[PDB]
Amino acid sequence: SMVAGSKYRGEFEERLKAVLDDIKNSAGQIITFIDELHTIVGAGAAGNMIKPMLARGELRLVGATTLDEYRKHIEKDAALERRFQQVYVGEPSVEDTIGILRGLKDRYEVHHGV
Amino acid sequence: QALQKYSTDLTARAREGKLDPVIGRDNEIRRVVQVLSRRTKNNPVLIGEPGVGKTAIVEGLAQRIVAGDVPESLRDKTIVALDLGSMVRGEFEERLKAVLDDIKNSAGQIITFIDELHTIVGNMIKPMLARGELRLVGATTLDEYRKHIEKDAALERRFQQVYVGEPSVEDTIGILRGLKDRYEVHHGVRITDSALVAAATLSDRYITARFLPDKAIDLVDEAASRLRMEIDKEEVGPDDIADVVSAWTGIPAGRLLEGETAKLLRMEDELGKRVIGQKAAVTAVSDAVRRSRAGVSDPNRPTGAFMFLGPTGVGKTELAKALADFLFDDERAMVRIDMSEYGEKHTVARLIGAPPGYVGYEAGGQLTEAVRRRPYTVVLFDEIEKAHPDVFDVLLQVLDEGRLTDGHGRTVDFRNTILILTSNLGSGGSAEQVLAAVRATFKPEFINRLDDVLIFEGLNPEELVRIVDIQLAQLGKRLAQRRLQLQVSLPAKRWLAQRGFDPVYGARPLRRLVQQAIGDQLAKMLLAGQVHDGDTVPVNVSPDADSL
Amino acid sequence: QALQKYSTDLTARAREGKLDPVIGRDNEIRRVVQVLSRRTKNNPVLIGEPGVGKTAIVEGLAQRIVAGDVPESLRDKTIVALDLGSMVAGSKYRGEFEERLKAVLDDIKNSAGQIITFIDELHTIVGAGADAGNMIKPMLARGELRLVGATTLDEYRKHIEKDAALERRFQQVYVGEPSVEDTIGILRGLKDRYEVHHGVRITDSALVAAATLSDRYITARFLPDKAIDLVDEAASRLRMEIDSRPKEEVGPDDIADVVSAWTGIPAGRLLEGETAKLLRMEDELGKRVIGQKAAVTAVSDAVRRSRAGVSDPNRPTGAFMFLGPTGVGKTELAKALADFLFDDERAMVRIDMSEYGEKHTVARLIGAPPGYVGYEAGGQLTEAVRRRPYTVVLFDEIEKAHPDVFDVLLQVLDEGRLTDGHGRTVDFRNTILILTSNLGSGGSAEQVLAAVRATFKPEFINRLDDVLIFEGLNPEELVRIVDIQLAQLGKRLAQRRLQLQVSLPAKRWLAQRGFDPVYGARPLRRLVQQAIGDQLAKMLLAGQVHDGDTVPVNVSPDADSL
Ligand SMILES: Nc1ncnc2c1ncn2[C@@H]1O[C@H](COP(=O)(O)OP(=O)(O)OP(O)(O)=S)[C@@H](O)[C@H]1O
Ligand SMILES: Nc1ncnc2c1ncn2[C@@H]1O[C@H](COP(=O)(O)OP(=O)(O)OP(O)(O)=S)[C@@H](O)[C@H]1O
Ligand SMILES: Nc1ncnc2c1ncn2[C@@H]1O[C@H](COP(=O)(O)OP(=O)(O)O)[C@@H](O)[C@H]1O
Ligand SMILES: Nc1ncnc2c1ncn2[C@@H]1O[C@H](COP(=O)(O)OP(=O)(O)O)[C@@H](O)[C@H]1O
Repeated sequence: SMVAGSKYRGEFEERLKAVLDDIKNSAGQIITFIDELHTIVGAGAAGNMIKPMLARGELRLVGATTLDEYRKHIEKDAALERRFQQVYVGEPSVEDTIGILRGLKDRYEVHHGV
Repeated sequence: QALQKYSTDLTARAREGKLDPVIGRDNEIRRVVQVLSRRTKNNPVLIGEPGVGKTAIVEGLAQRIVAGDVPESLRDKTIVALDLGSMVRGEFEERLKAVLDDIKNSAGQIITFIDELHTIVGNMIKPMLARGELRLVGATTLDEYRKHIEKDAALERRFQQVYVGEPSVEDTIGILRGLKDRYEVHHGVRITDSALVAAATLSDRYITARFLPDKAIDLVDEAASRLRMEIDKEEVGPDDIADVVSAWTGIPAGRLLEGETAKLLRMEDELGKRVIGQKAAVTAVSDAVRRSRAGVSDPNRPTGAFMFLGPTGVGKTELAKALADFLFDDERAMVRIDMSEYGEKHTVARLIGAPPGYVGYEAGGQLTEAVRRRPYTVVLFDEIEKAHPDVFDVLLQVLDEGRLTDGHGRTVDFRNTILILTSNLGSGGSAEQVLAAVRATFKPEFINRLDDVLIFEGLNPEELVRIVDIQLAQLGKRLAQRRLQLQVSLPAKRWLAQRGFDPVYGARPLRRLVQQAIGDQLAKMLLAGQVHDGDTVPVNVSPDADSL
Repeated sequence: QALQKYSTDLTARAREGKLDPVIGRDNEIRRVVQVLSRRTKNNPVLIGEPGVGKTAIVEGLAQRIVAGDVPESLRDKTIVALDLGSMVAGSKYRGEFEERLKAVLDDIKNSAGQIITFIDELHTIVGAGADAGNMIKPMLARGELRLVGATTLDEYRKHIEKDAALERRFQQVYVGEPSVEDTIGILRGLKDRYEVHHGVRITDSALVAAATLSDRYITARFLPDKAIDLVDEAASRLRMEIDSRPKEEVGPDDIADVVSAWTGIPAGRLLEGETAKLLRMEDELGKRVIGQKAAVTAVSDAVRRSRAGVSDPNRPTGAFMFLGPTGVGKTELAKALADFLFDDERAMVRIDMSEYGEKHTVARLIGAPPGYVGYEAGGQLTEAVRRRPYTVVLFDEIEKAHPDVFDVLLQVLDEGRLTDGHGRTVDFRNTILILTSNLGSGGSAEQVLAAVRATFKPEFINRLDDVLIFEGLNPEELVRIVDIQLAQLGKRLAQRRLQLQVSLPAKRWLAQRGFDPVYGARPLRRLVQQAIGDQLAKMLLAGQVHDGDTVPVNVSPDADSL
């Protein structure tokens, strides 16, 4: 919805500048979170006007992407990886899945009345 | 002032101290220096496996440069590594144009270092490299050299190959004891000095995927790492290393030490755990194989060349499988060749190979091809007694020198294998008629070169039930998906033992008989009804069959 | 403005002196000029083996143009060196390289005819298609661009000659490699850039030594270049020695040192220390082989003559065949020589002759012709001698191979030549050939010679040197080979501190036993094993004998006991 309507030759640039400066106003409070942060590689005509802001550490920018996709869009440019810290996530096992399902089998009962 | 925005540095980062020590391997540095201080071919490439220390070598050259040991010809220089992840189209090439033009406009001491150049090699660097305004310290793998830089290059004629080999355990321990102070800022413990040598000599033996200098870092750097969870006992040791090495290799922590007396005197009823009875043969073979681990005989001979014969279906092959998986840690380490078709001279060469250009050549010889790979196998010779009298000439120089040449021209090493000449002649007489038949059918010179010629014997009905119980346990492992057991009766066991003897084949029909009745009958049971999960399923003997 | 971000300028690079003094090769420059100064289709191509001076010709032409030494219609032509790789780098679209090349072609043809072109390695001109390297075929056969080229004789007919409409517009200028005297002249001309790149001095004697040596021993490269590597490497090594490390010039000994260290050959001029060992060579070799004094002398004189500088330089260093009774020491002498010459036992290339009873089995040491099963592999012997061209070759027991295998090495002997499937020749010019036999086996010096003359043909005996007859084993010195075997067993018993105290009557009995007069000293090894090693392993595994036990032996009349 940031690039939804923007066609007057500077609109998306100034819009992203404004929202980023809004992020930088309140320091520490707001933890940004972009899902599928590989999409910001292009999306301009972002990605390059967020790097200098990230060189200040003010924004937190927790993210999430798939492993194979990380080394296709993000790991094309090395100036991005210098400010990224990968935390691998493993899939749960059978016992953990049984526990999770035991914890979740109360919402489907109120959804479907059985 | 144009590339720092996009690349790293190993010269300015050397004045800071972020580099680790450079201890050891001082010949390769001088070789690289004298190769780079040339007029032609003045750019070396380091050729070695991964994790051997190429980056260590180049950063050590940089660390020597920063203090000043090189001649003035390459003094007051600076070196930079190339970040290959920055390129990998349209970017692998445009960024390459940009960086090469940056180096051109640097015009001097910007000596580079490309890691894994076998991925970059392709020709746009040749018109700039032949002009001589940049140097290229390379690093890659030998096998990727013969593939890319020998064909895809067209520039191989201006690359020197500086060879880097993995260090030994002694200088590995040296590097380890050199890099122990920096392990007080990331982890804080009192690292012991015996831990380092233990980790080195242990990683060397069993770990195979990695190589020495870096392989000793997935060690104790792991032991000092996984001793951190106990702050939410400050001395690491050989136990705190073995506990992770065993969990790594999946082998239980029993063989952590004593690989010369344990697993050698332990050659006992643990063999009998696999083969039931035949204690005389077990002891004879164990003594013969442990005699060869002394070091008094000539090193060019098989580890054990004994044979044995008698009746079939008693455990001849089973003793072989047990010896194989005990002595070589693998059950599928046998080469069972069948000497029943080698009854002609035009079929003798089928096990050695054929010359380069005739029918069976790429298939290789039937004997040597299985030994070129995994030279730690036992080689069974089924039905040797009826082989044509020309394979004996081959196995003569086999058990005379641990050498043999296949059709390709290669030379195979036999001096650490175990030969077995299974035969079935006789089997009726107690001890003497089989010896007479041996002396009549075999060349008495060959048997003199052979080791013990021990004989097998029949099986006792009391211990025969143990094998039936082994098969019943094998089956019981399978019907656990329904959580069933078997309440087995002694008349049933003895009935199975009598109906699976057939003294012309031995214990061959057990795998079929025990399977058929029990499995299929109880499967029909579970399918129809009258049995559910957790049942006991008692089994007894009907007048003829064994009802459940 | 296009042919300046995609092109260098060789002419303007020659004015700065940033080129090399091309020496000689006048016919090639003359033909390049007279082909470059015609009316239509004036495109020359410099063909030749790799490293024979193809680019140096163009550099010399550039220097000649700068100096004003060309015909009248070649003044101030500013030859330009394109790089077609920097135009196909960034282009992932429809019609990008087409524009990038059309701009250059238009800027060439816009000026007058003084933009003489130079595309090095023009076998890369057929790519970038998808109609590429094909837009210039109109301007080629019209004398619009000159296009001086250069490519390898092998890469020519692999990439270009499949485009017979494109190779019609090129005139092939063949460039062959020079001779030794021409290389000496080139080096004399070039012995000024290295003397200033390194702070050392170089001698004409060293230059001549390099030019002469690199032609005889480095037999897989060509010779304007294989001789400058030696000079450069020797200068670099001597500089690294002279400076920064705790006769100030390179001479004719450092070049030989480089040629010896690299490619592993004792070529040189017999420095000190080797001569001592070569004088004390027969007496030393006689320590591992006892007797045969009439056959050690010939083998030793062969190597002494070879490394003394007096031998036919294009022929093997020795082709001895020695035969005689069984178990006398033929292969043992062969192995002793291989050990004394290389300090290693596996260095020799031993092939048997019991597996070659059949005619078709010769393809193992030759190879296979094109279009057959094993063809990229090659031949066993050829590959084994391509690398390590200094070993000795043992043709063990060459009597069983039937008379068709002899004809193969009939020209290995007397020339040192052998070809494989790929048609490449390998030279056995500095390897000692040795082939044993057992023909005769009982006769005198006139009965076994008849057997040789009957089993071989006159064109085969004529190739090889002295036919040595090994003499029998003299009942006296038999104790010494027993001492040899005992010392070998003792050296084997080194991982422990074990010693031995073998008695004189025990030695006498061990020598008398296992010495069958028809089988020489064959059973002695097995006899020593049976009578020592089994009992020692028993007494070492059953306790009661630990390490350091210098235990003796006795006669024990029937069988040798502890
Ligand atoms: N006539 C000559 N005068 C002086 N130096 C020469 C002469 N011919 C060759 N050289 C030198 O010998 C070496 C041979 O290099 P080049 O001939 O340039 O390689 P090349 O001929 O391009 O072969 P390739 O296959 O392209 S590497 C260079 O150092 C040349 O300077
Ligand atoms: N003069 C000798 N000096 C030392 N060892 C000798 C001598 N003659 C024979 N031997 C030993 O005899 C054994 C076999 O010698 P070989 O050279 O293999 O026999 P051979 O000369 O090849 O004869 P054949 O016909 O080929 S079996 C080795 O253990 C040698 O050490
Ligand atoms: N002589 C040495 N001195 C200090 N560290 C060494 C030495 N040899 C090896 N190492 C260590 O071993 C590791 C090997 O890693 P590296 O050389 O990057 O792998 P690669 O062989 O793929 O370049 C390095 O982290 C280095 O610290
Ligand atoms: N002593 C024994 N210990 C364990 N299993 C045995 C024994 N004797 C026979 N068997 C079983 O009986 C079968 C006999 O088959 P096999 O070993 O091929 O016979 P042979 O060795 O005579 O060729 C094997 O599957 C084996 O599991």
